[PDB]
Amino acid sequence: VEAKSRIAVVGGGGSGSVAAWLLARRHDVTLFEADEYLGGHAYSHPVETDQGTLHVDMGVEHFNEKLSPNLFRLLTDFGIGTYVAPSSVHVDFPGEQQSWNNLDFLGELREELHEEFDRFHQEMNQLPTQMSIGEYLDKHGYSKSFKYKAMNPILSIYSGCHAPSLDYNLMYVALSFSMNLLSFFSAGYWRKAQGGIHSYLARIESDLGERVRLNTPVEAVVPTQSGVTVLAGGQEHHFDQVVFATHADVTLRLLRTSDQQYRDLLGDFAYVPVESVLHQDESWLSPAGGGAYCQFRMPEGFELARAEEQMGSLTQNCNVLHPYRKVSSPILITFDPQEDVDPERVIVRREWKLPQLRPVDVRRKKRLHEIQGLNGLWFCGTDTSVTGHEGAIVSGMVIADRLGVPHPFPDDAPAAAQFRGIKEFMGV
Amino acid sequence: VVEAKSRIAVVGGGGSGSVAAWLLARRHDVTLFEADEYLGGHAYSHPVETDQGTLHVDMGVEHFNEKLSPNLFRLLTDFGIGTYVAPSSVHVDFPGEQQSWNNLDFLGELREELHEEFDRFHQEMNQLPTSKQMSIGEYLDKHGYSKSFKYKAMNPILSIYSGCHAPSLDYNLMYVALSFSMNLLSFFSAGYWRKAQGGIHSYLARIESDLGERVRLNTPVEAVVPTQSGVTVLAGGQEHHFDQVVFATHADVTLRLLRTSDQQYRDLLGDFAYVPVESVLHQDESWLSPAGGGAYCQFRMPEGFELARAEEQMGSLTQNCNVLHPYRKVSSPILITFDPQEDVDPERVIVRREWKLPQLRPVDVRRKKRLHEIQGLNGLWFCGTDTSVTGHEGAIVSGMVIADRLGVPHPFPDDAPAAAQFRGIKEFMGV
Ligand SMILES: Cc1cc2nc3c(=O)[nH]c(=O)nc-3n(C[C@H](O)[C@H](O)[C@H](O)COP(=O)(O)OP(=O)(O)OC[C@H]3O[C@@H](n4cnc5c(N)ncnc54)[C@H](O)[C@@H]3O)c2cc1C
Ligand SMILES: Cc1cc2nc3c(=O)[nH]c(=O)nc-3n(C[C@H](O)[C@H](O)[C@H](O)COP(=O)(O)OP(=O)(O)OC[C@H]3O[C@@H](n4cnc5c(N)ncnc54)[C@H](O)[C@@H]3O)c2cc1C
Ligand SMILES: CC(=O)O[C@@H](CC[C@H](C)CC[C@H](O)CC[C@H](C)CCNC(=O)[C@H](C)O)C[C@H]1O[C@H](O)[C@@H](C)C(=O)[C@@H]1C
Ligand SMILES: CC(=O)O[C@@H](CC[C@H](C)CC[C@H](O)CC[C@H](C)CCNC(=O)[C@H](C)O)C[C@H]1O[C@H](O)[C@@H](C)C(=O)[C@@H]1C
Ligand SMILES: [Ca+2]
Ligand SMILES: [Ca+2]
Ligand SMILES: [Ca+2]
Repeated sequence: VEAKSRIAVVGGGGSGSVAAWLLARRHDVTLFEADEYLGGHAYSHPVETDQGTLHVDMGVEHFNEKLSPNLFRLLTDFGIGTYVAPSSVHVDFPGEQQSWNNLDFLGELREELHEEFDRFHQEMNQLPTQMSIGEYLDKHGYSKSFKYKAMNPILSIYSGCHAPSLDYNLMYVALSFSMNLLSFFSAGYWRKAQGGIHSYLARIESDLGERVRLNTPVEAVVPTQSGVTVLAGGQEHHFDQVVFATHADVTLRLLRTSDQQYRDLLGDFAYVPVESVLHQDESWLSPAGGGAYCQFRMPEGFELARAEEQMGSLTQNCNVLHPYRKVSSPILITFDPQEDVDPERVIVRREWKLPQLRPVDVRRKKRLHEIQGLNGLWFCGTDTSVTGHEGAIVSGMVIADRLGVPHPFPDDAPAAAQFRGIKEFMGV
Repeated sequence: VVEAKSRIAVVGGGGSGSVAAWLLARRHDVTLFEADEYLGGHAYSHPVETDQGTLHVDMGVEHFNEKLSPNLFRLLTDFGIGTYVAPSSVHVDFPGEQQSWNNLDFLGELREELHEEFDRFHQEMNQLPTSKQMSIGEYLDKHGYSKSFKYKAMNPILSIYSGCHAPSLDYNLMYVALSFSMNLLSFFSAGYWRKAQGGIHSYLARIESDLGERVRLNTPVEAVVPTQSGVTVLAGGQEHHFDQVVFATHADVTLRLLRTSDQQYRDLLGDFAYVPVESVLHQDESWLSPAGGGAYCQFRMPEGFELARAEEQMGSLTQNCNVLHPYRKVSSPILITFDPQEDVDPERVIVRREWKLPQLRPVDVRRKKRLHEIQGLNGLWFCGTDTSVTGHEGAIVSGMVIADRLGVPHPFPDDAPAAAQFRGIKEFMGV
C-alpha cells in the first residue's frame, strides 16, 4: 500500500493504539475510540489514598519480559518502569479448611489433591515434547475434584469466572505451567507497569494528538469504488484503507458489505462476560488467604455432581503489591462477584467480554487471513491473534508492517521472533 | 578403534561412574572401583529412624527436575522410582533486627532495602541469553549493584548450590543467569525442583544390583599406568589388567593416580580448584530461624558481619527437611546444616559428611572443555563433574557420553530433551 494514504483505525484498545501509532509514521491516520480513554481492556482507574493517587489496573495488568517482549521494549523505550507482582493464588471451598494455595502446603484440598498437583506439573513440562484442558484431564485420569477445585479456579484468573475454561486449548494451559505463569507450587513470574497499564497508552495518545478521536464510536464502515467510508460522530469520513482493531462481534455489526463470507468468518466468535469491581470491602478477603494476591472463593452450596453449573468469584488484594505497601486504604478488585459488593464500599465497576479459547476458536482466528486486505480492509486485535496483550499489540504491528511501517524492534531477538510468529499466525 | 568385550575399568563409583559402568557392561567386561562403602559419592542418602518409618535423607545431591535433568529423570522413571516437588524456598538472616529477606513473601528489612535490586536483577537475567564471559561479581559491579546486594542476597542464595566456603561471586555469569531464567533460584518465588522418593540412593541401589560382582566397593585405586599391552590398575594390593580405563574421579584425583611421562596431563588436570563442604545431619532445632517460617533453605550470617570483610566472612546453610511433603507426619526434627560455624550439639548429631565441590569460574569452564585433547589417548577416558556441565544430569550424562563413544549408544534416543542434553554434553566434552 502506497505512502501518505488516509487510514482509519477503528477501536483504540492496545492493538488499535499501537497500530495507529506506527501507521502515523507513513500515513494520515485517524483513530476512532468508542470510550473516553485509549486502552479498552487496559484501564487504570484513579484511586485516592493516604499516599496520593494510584492508577489501579482493573483489566489488563500482567505481562513479563519473556512472554511480552514487544510490550516490554515499548515500555522501556517510553521510560516506563515495571515491577514483579507474583501470581500467588489461594482457593477456598465451603467447609473447614477446604483450601489450597500457591505459597505453602496448608489446607485440606492440598492434602486431598497433593499427588495430582505434582503429576500435572510433570506432565505439562513434558508435554511440548490440539485438544482441550478438560479432555486432557479426563483422558489422563485426573479426579473431578482436581478439575473443579484446582484447574477451573486457577484458570479463572485468566479466563474469568463465567468461562468454560476446561474447554480451552490445552497448549495455552501447558505453556502457562512450563513458563511459570500459573503454578500449584510457586507464585508465578509476572510484572505490572509503574503508574498502571494506561501509562504507555497515555504516551501513544500524546504522540498521536488530534489524530485521536475519543468518545467517537464508529457506526458504520462502507467500502466504495473511490475508497472506504466511515460513519462516525454524525459525520462521514473518507479513507483509502480502514484498519479494524475492534472485536469480531463489533466488526461485523459495523461492516457494511454485500459480501457474506464476512458473516461466515466473523459471526460465531464466542465470548465470556467479565465484571470487574474495584472496591474497599475487606470482607471479600479470605481469613486464611489474605497474603495471596489472587483469592478464589467458591460459595456455599457447591456440589461436585453439579460443578459444571456453579461458579466462584476471584478477588485480588492490591494491598499486597509492592508499590501499594504504605497505603492504608483497602484496594480490592472482585471479578464476577456472586453476592453484591457493599455499594457504599464500591469505587467503580467495568463490564467487558473476553474471547473463548477452545481449539475451534483458534481455527476461527487463523481463518481471518482470507479477508485481509480486501476492499481496503485490515483486521488486528485479540480475535486475530494469540491471546494476551503481547498478541494484541503485535497484531497491530503486523498490520502496520504490511502497510509500509516495519516492525520497530528488529535488533531485539525475542521481540522480532514474536512478530514473526504472530505474522505467520495471522497469515499476513 | 575400540571394539566389543574389551576389559574396561571405571575408576570412581559416583553417579558418573556408576552410570558409565552400567551402560558399558552391556558390551564389555567392566569392573567398577569405588573408594568408599557405597555407590554414589556426593549422592548419599542416610537412614534416619523416625516414629513413621526409617527415612533415607539425602545429605548431598538431592535436586533435579524433568526439564533440567531429562536423562536422570528418565532413568528414575525406567526404574520405577517416583519423584515429588520440593520447592527451593529460601530465607536469609543477618545480625540486626529483622535483617532478613525470603522468596515466599515481602517481609524483612533486607527486602525493604534491596527490593528494587532483586527486581532489576530478574529482568536482566531473563534478558541476558537473548543478546558476557565475566563472573556474576563482575556483572554485578559493572551494572551498578550495591555491595549489600552482592553479599546479603547474591552470595547467600548462591551458597545453596556452591556451599558456604565458595567464592560464588567469581563463578560464571551464565550459570547464575540460567538459574534465574529457569526458575531454579529466585528472589520472588520458591524455585521448581524435585526429589527422588526413597532418597537419591535408590537409582544407584538398582545400578549396584544390576552390576553385581563387577562392583568393587572399599577398593580405592592407587595408580593407573598405561603400558604397551594396555593399562594397569593398581588397587587393593593387587594389579589388574585392562584394555581401556574410564576415569570417573575428580581431576585432582585423576592426576594423582595417573602415571605417565607426558606432562600435558599435569597442564590439563593440575589447575582444577575445589571448595570444601561439610554436611551435618542433626536434630538440633536451635539452628532453625525464628523468622524463617516454612522455608526449606535457611541461611544465617553470624554476629560480627562487616561489609568490608564480606570476602572473608561466611554463614551457614540449614535445610528444614520437616517442610518436605512426604516428611509431614514425622515428629522428629530432621535437619541438615552445611558448613556450620558454631559446633552442632553432638548429642543431637546423626552423621557428618565431608566433600569438596568444583569452582565454576569462567576459567574453570575453559579448563573442563580443554580435556578433549587427552580423551582416548593411552587407552584413557574421562567423565564426571570436572569434564561436564555442573549438576547431576551433567555428571551422569558425561558417563553416558563415554559409554556411547565406547560402543553403547545413548539409551534414550526417542526422548527429545534427553537426546538434546546428551548431544550438548557430548559437544561440550569434545568427544
Ligand atoms: C478483565 C480483563 C483482564 C485482563 N487481563 C489481562 C492481563 O493481565 N494480561 C494480558 O496479557 N491480557 C489481559 N486481558 C486480555 C485483553 O483482552 C488483551 O490483553 C488486550 O487488552 C485486548 O486488546 P484489544 O485491543 O484487541 O481489545 P480491547 O482492549 O477490548 O479494544 C477494543 C476497543 O474497541 C473499542 N470499540 C468498541 N466499539 C467501538 C466502535 N463502535 N468504534 C470504535 N471503537 C470501538 C472499545 O471501546 C475498545 O477500546 C484482560 C482482559 C480483560 C477483559
Ligand atoms: C553437598 C553436596 C550437595 C549437592 N547437591 C546437589 C543437588 O541437589 N543437585 C545436583 O545436581 N548436584 C548436586 N551436587 C553436585 C554433585 O557434584 C553432582 O551432582 C554429582 O553427584 C557428581 O558426581 P561425580 O560422579 O562426578 O562425582 P562424585 O560423586 O564426587 O564421585 C566421585 C567418586 O570417586 C570416588 N573416588 C575417589 N577417589 C577414588 C580412588 N582413588 N579410586 C576409586 N574411586 C575414588 C569417590 O568415593 C566418589 O564416589 C552436590 C554436591 C555436594 C558436594
Ligand atoms: C507468548 C505468546 O504471546 O504466545 C502464547 C500465549 C501465552 C498467553 C498469552 C499467556 C496468557 C496471558 O498473557 C495472561 C492473560 C491474563 C493474566 C488473564 C486475565 N488477567 C486477570 O484477570 C489479572 C491477573 O488480574 C501462545 C498461545 O496463544 C493462543 O491464544 C493459545 C490459545 C494457544 O494455544 C497458544 C499456546
Ligand atoms: C544445561 C545444564 O544441565 O547445565 C546448566 C547449569 C544449570 C545447573 C546445572 C544447575 C545446578 C545444579 O543442577 C543444582 C545444584 C545443586 C542444588 C547443588 C547443591 N545443593 C545443595 O547443597 C542442597 C542439598 O540443596 C549450564 C551451565 O553449566 C555449567 O556447569 C556452568 C558453569 C555454565 O556456565 C553453564 C551455562
Ligand atoms: Ca499501612
Ligand atoms: Ca520499616
Ligand atoms: Ca565467602
